Amino acid sequence: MISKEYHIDEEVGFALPNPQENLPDFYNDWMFIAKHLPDLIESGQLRERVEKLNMLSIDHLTDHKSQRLARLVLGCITMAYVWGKGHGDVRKVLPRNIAVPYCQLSKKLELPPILVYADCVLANWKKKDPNKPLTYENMDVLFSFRDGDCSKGFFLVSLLVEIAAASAIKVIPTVFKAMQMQERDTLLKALLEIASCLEKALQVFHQIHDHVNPKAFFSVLRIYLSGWKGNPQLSDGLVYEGFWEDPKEFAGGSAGQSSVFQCFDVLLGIQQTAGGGHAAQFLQDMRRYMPPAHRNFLCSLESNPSVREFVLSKGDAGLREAYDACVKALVSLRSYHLQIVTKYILIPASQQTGGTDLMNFLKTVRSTTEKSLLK
Ligand code: HEM
Ligand SMILES: CC(=O)NCCSc1nonc1/C(=N/O)N[C@H]1Cc2ccc(F)cc21
Repeated sequence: MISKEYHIDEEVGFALPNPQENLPDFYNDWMFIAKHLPDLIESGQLRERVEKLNMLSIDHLTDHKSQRLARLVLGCITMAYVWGKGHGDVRKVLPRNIAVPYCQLSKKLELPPILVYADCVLANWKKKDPNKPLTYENMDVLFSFRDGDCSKGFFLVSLLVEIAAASAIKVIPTVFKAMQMQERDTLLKALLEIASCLEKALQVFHQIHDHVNPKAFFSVLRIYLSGWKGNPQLSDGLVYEGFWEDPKEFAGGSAGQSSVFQCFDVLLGIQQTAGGGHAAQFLQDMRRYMPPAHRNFLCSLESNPSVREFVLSKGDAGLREAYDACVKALVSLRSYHLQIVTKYILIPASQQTGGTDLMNFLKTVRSTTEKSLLK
């Protein structure tokens, strides 16, 4: 079993299990704004209401779940304040009374002061009925931006792919213990289970089409998840007033900030973060947007002996085929992901070189996965 320090749940994996919905009464002013972003943004009163906040201390966020909720709350409020109605008028300064506590909490959790995948997917959910299982119909998100923004479909399908992958993650200690104890049969079984689970994760991905509309994502939801690293709208980044004097750059939310695909890249010896290209650079930089416990886990998998080199050294077709099934499952996820990028970015953008450059980046990562096949 995985060590408690890494914050990996048996059921939900890298997701925060049963995350908090309500903060203490102390932070009701934060909560009212974040719960009513659709109306507040539409009516153009969000920014005024953010500006008229008092600075609330982060000391009354006592445990990890409450601190994670606060990040999600302040994260969503921050994106609403920056992007406004999502029509091009941007705020270049985040006000003192929200920026300071958001930055203090962010330093405490070792995350950047911007909404990340870990906020808006991994901590942004609940069960409708606690006695029923983790399915779309029994689940809801905690926070959305605009009416018709498809954020429930968008965040929960990502979460459900994330949860599907958790079943493979709990096998990882079996993989390594089987290698050191020279348990061939155990290792093969473990690889066939990981492949099975990553194949299941692809079928969960199919649900995106049912619950997320292309126009709604591209025209609205993508605007609010946008960051301010290399963004012409905020050339120099965002001024976090009273915490830093100069404006800081931070990347927007992405499932590239997921620890799932990186975890199995590392496990399988798919050297994605090697080579020194844009792919490698991006994927390593994205680890800074993961929770510290999760990047520590990825660091620990890299420190372990190579599964790839173990399977190559044995002259064992069954193990090679079980290993290739895991790699091929990752290739399939990435192949399917490209089709989603086509539907959800490329076509809406055309209806409105970067598009070619984007697809070639993703194809490079997939090509590096494909190259790790043994036969
Ligand atoms: C509306 C649907 C989606 C769109 C339009 C989309 C788009 C993109 C884009 C443009 C990138 C390149 C990185 C960047 O520009 O920051 C990317 C990377 C990535 N995406 Fe998505 N994505 C979607 C859904 C998902 C989902 C649900 C997952 C799985 C949870 C996922 C997994 C990944 C991963 C792991 C990367 C990093 C590159 C890699 O490892 O292949 N994406 N995505
Ligand atoms: C918002 C923006 O422009 N980000 C930089 C470009 S990457 C991107 N865009 O939009 N979606 C992206 C995605 N990249 O893996 N997966 C989707 C799935 C998901 C969950 C949370 C999130 F916050 C994003 C996503």
